[PDB]
Amino acid sequence: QGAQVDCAEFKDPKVYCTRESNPHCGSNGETYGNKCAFCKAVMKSGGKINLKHRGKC
Repeated sequence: QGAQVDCAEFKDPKVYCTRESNPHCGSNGETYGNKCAFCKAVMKSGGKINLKHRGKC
């Protein structure tokens, strides 16, 4: 595979949260707005809640 899009990995930070970071379908049933917001949610959930589609699902 050679790695995937991991969340915590860009928490240096130097990446602005909650405005501009591209839309994406998260594996549950929702088109998440920013990557930070998706990441913040990923932390809670359960276990492995990766993205798949860009934009709408």
